Amino acid sequence: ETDICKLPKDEGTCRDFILKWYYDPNTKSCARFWYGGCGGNENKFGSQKECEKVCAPV
Repeated sequence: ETDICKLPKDEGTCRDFILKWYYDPNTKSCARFWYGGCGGNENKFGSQKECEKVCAPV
């Protein structure tokens, strides 16, 4: 709980769909997806390494 790592990939139904990295609890690493600035959640990074620094692979 209060564990962002449990929140799913965010393609935030808006108008700026840019590609970002999200953390996958199944692997515990990150993949590349299409996020949007206004109608989303926060499991969205700029590079796998950022992700690795926010949730990480354990």
